[PDB]
Amino acid sequence: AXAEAAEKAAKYAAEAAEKAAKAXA
Amino acid sequence: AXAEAAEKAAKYAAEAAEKAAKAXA
Amino acid sequence: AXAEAAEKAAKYAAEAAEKAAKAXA
Amino acid sequence: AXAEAAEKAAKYAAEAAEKAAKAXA
Amino acid sequence: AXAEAAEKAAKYAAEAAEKAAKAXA
Amino acid sequence: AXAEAAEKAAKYAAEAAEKAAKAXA
Amino acid sequence: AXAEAAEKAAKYAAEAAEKAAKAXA
Amino acid sequence: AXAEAAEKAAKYAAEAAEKAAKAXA
Ligand SMILES: CCCCCCCCCCCCO[C@@H]1O[C@H](CO)[C@@H](O[C@H]2O[C@H](CO)[C@@H](O)[C@H](O)[C@H]2O)[C@H](O)[C@H]1O
Ligand SMILES: CCCCCCCCCCCCO[C@@H]1O[C@H](CO)[C@@H](O[C@H]2O[C@H](CO)[C@@H](O)[C@H](O)[C@H]2O)[C@H](O)[C@H]1O
Repeated sequence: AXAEAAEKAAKYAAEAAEKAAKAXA
Repeated sequence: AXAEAAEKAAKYAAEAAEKAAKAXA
Repeated sequence: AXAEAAEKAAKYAAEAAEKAAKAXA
Repeated sequence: AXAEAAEKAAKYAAEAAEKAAKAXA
Repeated sequence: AXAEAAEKAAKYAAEAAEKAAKAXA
Repeated sequence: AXAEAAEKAAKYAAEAAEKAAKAXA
Repeated sequence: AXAEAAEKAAKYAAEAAEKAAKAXA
Repeated sequence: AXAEAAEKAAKYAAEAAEKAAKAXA
């Protein structure tokens, strides 16, 4: 359960960062 | 470069959490 | 959409923090 | 106090994000 | 500079977890 | 176990950030 | 101590935002 | 405006944290 929650958190962050990266591309 | 670094780090963390979730199962 | 995703993330975090706070209550 | 502060911080972030999501309509 | 700041945050998190671990010991 | 796992993960993150700080220099 | 740590994080955030704002100026 | 708004919010957060640090002392 803790691992799954961490994964969800990390995926949220990765998606947010990807949006920013695309805006700078 | 900031956004790319965040994205890479976050993806790594997501993969590590996913692997832990699978191992814990 | 970015604000909506942030709201969902923050609610998830709040739910997890509240469960931890209730365990300590 | 740590868990209660975390819960308050997450709730503040959720309220801030919700207000932004409504404004951005 | 970003790596230095990230390192301090991670060290902070490590010490916070250590304090909890010691209380649980 | 939850505190110990968090401590271990944070130390790993700290080491990774340190390595990046050194590499960037 | 937690307030002090939070203050350092907030100051870091402020300076990072200032960096971006100056570049956009 | 986005960077400027983030800078203002972070400064507000830093001031709030500083006040808490001084009060806790
Ligand atoms: C309310 C929480 C708000 C957290 C906000 C985000 C993080 C802010 C970090 C502020 C600066 C932290 O400053 C950092 O503190 C940690 C914990 O004492 C110290 O780290 C200390 O513990 C770590 C972990 O065992 C050791 O690896 C290290 O050798 C030791 O000095 C760092 O040397 C210091 O640079
Ligand atoms: C890759 C990003 C990772 C971020 C991780 C989470 C935050 C970690 C914070 C680590 C410690 C930061 O250390 C903090 O740095 C900021 C930015 O230079 C400094 O703050 C500086 O800018 C602020 C904002 O204008 C001024 O109010 C302050 O007078 C000035 O000193 C703080 O005096 C220092 O205590």
